[PDB]
Amino acid sequence: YYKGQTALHIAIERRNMTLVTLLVENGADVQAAANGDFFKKTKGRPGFYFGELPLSLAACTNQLAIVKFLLQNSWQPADISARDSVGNTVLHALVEVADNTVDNTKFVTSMYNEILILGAKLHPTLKLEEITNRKGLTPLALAASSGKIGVLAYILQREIHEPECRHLSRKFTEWAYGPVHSSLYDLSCIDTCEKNSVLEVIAYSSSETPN
Amino acid sequence: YYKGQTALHIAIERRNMTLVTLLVENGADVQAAANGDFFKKTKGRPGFYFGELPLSLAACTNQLAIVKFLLQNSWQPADISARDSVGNTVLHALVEVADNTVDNTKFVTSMYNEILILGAKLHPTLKLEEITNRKGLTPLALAASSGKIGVLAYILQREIHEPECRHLSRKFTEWAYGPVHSSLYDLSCIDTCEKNSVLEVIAYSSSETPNRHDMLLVEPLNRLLQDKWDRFVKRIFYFNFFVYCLYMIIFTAAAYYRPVEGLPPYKLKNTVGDYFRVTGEILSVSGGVYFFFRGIQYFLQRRPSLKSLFVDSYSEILFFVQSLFMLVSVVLYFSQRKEYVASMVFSLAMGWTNMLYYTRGFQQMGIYAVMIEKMILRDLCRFMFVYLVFLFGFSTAVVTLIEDGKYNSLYSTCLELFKFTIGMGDLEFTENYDFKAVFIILLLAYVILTYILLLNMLIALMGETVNKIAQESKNIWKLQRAITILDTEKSFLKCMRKAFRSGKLLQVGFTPDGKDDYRWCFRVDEVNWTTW
Amino acid sequence: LAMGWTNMLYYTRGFQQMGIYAVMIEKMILRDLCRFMFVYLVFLFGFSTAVVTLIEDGKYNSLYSTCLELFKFTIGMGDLEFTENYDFKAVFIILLLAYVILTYILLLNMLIALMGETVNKIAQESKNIWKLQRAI
Ligand SMILES: CCCCCCCCCCCCCC(=O)OC[C@@H](O)COP(=O)(O)O
Ligand SMILES: CCCCCCCCCCCCCC(=O)OC[C@@H](O)COP(=O)(O)O
Repeated sequence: YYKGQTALHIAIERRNMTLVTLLVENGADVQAAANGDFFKKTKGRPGFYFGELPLSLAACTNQLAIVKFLLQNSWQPADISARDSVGNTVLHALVEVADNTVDNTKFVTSMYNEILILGAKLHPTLKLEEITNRKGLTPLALAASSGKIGVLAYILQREIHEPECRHLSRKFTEWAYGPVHSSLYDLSCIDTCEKNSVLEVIAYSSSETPN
Repeated sequence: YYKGQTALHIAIERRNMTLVTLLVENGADVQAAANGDFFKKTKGRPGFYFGELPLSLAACTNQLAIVKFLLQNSWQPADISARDSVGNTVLHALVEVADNTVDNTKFVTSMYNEILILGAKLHPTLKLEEITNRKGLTPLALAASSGKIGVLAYILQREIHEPECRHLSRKFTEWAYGPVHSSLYDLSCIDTCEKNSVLEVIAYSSSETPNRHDMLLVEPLNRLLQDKWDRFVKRIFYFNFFVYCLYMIIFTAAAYYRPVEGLPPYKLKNTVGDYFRVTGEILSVSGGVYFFFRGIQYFLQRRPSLKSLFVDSYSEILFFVQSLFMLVSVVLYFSQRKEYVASMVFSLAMGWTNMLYYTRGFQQMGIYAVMIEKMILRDLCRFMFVYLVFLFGFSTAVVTLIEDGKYNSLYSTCLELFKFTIGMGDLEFTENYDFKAVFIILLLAYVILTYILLLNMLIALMGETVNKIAQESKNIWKLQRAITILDTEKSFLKCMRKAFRSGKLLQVGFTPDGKDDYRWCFRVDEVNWTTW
Repeated sequence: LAMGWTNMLYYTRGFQQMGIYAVMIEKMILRDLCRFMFVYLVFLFGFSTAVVTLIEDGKYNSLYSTCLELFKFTIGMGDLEFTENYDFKAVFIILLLAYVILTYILLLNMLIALMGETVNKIAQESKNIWKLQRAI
C-alpha cells in the first residue's frame, strides 16, 4: 500500500546529497505526491507524516542544505506554495511534526524560519502564511488548534534581524532609550477574524488539546 | 575449612597476569573446584561467592584480559560450559554478584556481554543461556527470581552491533524510516514455558525479592502486560466482576428476608416467596463452597511462608475467611442453633466489603484500594496498640473511681469513653461517685491525650509518605494487575492458547547454522527525533 | 432554587483568590467525587445490610432507616445504642466498631492521597485554569 512512493523520496530520506543531485540531474519530478496509506496521517499506528511531497520530506527531516538545493536548483525549480491532497503545505507539515520538546521545538522553529526566509526571497510578491488548507486552517491556526506551544510561541514573537525581510517578523521595536525599550506585537487574525481567530480557537478547543 | 583452594585461584585474585601465565605454563589445572566452606553461598556471614571455578573467579573480579587468556590459552583450553557442584555457570555467578548498583550494574552487564560473545565465537554450535542449574533456573530466571533489576533490564534489551552474533541479541530493528523506527523484542520463555517463565517467576515471588514492584517498568514486560489485558483479560475480568456482583445481590436478598420463628431449620411453604428464598440460600451456599475450594487450591499450590502470609495474598486470605464464615454458618444452621445469623451477617459484611478486590482494573480506584491495603497492613496495629492502651487505662481509672450504678461495669465505661472519639462524648454521663474534680480532670486529660495521639498519627503517616505515594502505589497496582492477568490466563485454559503473545516473525532468517529460526517477536514502535 | 443559589459561584471568576477556590471545587467534584464515593457507598451499604439482617424487628428493621443511622456516624452523630431489638450484642457492637474504624481509615487515605498527589500542582495549575476560565 506504498503507492505513490518514488525513488526521489527514498534518496532524500537517506540524507544522500550527491545521490539526490544525480537523481534530479536526469530530470526527476519534484511535485509527485505519495498517496500510499503508509504516508497517511493516522491510518494504522505505524507510519510517518511528512506533507506527502519530497520538499516537505526534506524540510521535516533535518536537511536544510537539501531544501536549499531543491528550492534553488537550475534543473527544475521546486514549487514552495504547492498544496498536497490534504491541503497541507510545508508550514503545516512543520507544525504537525512538532511534539513540544525543547530540542524538537528549536529544530522546528529554525527550519520554519529558514523556509520562510527562502520563500520570501524567492517570491516576495506572494503571501505565504495567509494560505489555508482544505480544513481552512492557517499555519498559526493549525498550531493553536493542535496545542503546539513551541511553534505558537515562536510565531507570536518572530523577530528578524537582517534587511529586506523585517516585514515578515511580527515583533518590532518602536525605540530604545537607555535600559527601557518599547515593543510592538502584531495582532492580525488574533482576536477577531470572522472565520477563525487564535483566541477563539484556543478558547473553544476541547480538553484533548495537549497544553 | 578452605579445602579445595588452589594457588591458581590466589594468583587470579591478586590480578597478576604474568604470574598466572607462569603458573599455567607448567600445566596448572583449570577445572578444579574450591569446595571449602569459605567459598560457599551464605554459610557464615564472612565469605565470597564466585562460582567455585577459577574462570568464574576471574570473570567476577574485573579481569577481562585474564578471562580472554584463560579461554584462548594454547596450554590447556578452559571449559566455558563447566557446571560447578551447585550447578552455577559463569552467567549464574555474574547474576549472583550483582547488587543493583549503577557502577556494578554496568560492570556486570559489560562482563556478561564479553563472556557471551567469547562463548559464541568459540563454540557457536552450543546454546549457552538455555542451560539450567540443579535448581533448574536459567540465568534469566535466576536474575528475575533474585530481583537483579539491572541484569534483567540489560538481557531483555540486548542489542549487538557487530556481524556474526546478531542472533544472540534479543532486540532487533525491523526497519527505520525517517525519525520513526519499529523494534522487535524476543518473548522466548517469557510468558508461557510450562516450567518457569519470567512473568510467572516475578509475579509469584515473595516480597523478600528486593525490587519486585519496579521490575515491571521494563518496556517489553509493561507493553506485553498492557496488550494481554486490553486483548482479553479486560473482558474476562469484567464478566467475573458482573457474576460476583450478581452473587452478592442474591446473597443479600436471601439473607435479608430470613424467617423469624426460631429453632431452625424452617419448613418451606408452597409460596413463590419461599421458593425464591430457598433458591437464593442454595446459590449463596454454593458460592461460599466454591470460594472455599478455590482458596484451598490456591493455598496448596502456592504454600505461603507463614511470614508473608498477610503482606502477600491479602485478598485470597480474606476471601477464604469469608467462605469459612459461610461454612460455619451453614453448619450451625443445620445444627438447630440461632448463631447462624451471627456467622451469616459477618460473612455478608465481609463479602460486600471484598468487592474492592475488583477495583483493580481502574487506575484511580485501584490506587485507592492499594493505599487502604497498605495502611491496614503496616499502620493499623502500631497505631492501635497505643490508643487501646490509653483507652483501657483511663477507662479502668474512671470505673475504679465510680462507686456503683449502671456504669460501674468496665465494659460500659469503656464504651462511654470510646464515644468521645466519634464525637459523641458526654462529660456528664454519670453522677454516682465522689470528687467531681478528679472525674473531670480524668476525662479532660483523656480527651486531650487522644487528640494529641491522632494529631501525631496523621503528622507521622503524612510526613513519612507524602512523596512515596506519588509512584509506589501505582507500581504496586501494576503488580497487582499483573497477578490478576496471570491468574486469569492460567485458570482459563479451557479456551486453549487463545490470544497468544504476538505474531510469528522472521527477524534474522538464518542462524550460524543453515537452519532458519523464529523468535515470537512483539512489535513495538517509537520515535526519536534527536540522535540519528 | 438551591441550584441557583449555589451557582452564584460562577461569578467568582474575576477575582483571583475566589476564582482559584471555585476552580479547585470544580476539579474535585469532577475527578475525585465518584472514585472516592463508590468505595464509601459500598462499605456503607454492606454494613447496613449486615446490621439490618441481624436486627429482628422494630422501627429500624427497614434497610433505609438503618442506612440513615449508619451514615449518621460520618457526620459525628452516631449512637452505638440506637436499637435493642436483636440478639448477640457482641456481634452488633463488633459490626458497628468495625464500620467506624473502616470509614475513618477510608477518609484518612482519602485526604492523604489527594494531598500528596497534588500539593505541588495546585501551586500554579489552578491559577492557569482560572486564567483560561477568564479568557472564556
Ligand atoms: C471476627 C472478625 C471481625 C471482623 C468482622 C467483619 C468485619 C470485617 C470487615 C472487613 C475487614 C477487612 C478490612 C479490609 O481491608 O477489607 C476491605 C477490602 O477492600 C480489602 O481488600 P480486598 O478487596 O478484600 O482484597
Ligand atoms: C436530583 C439532583 C440532585 C441535586 C439536587 C440539588 C442540589 C445540587 C447542588 C449543586 C450540585 C453541584 C455542585 C456544584 O459544584 O455546584 C456549585 C458551583 O459552584 C459549581 O460551579 P458553577 O458556578 O455552577 O459553574
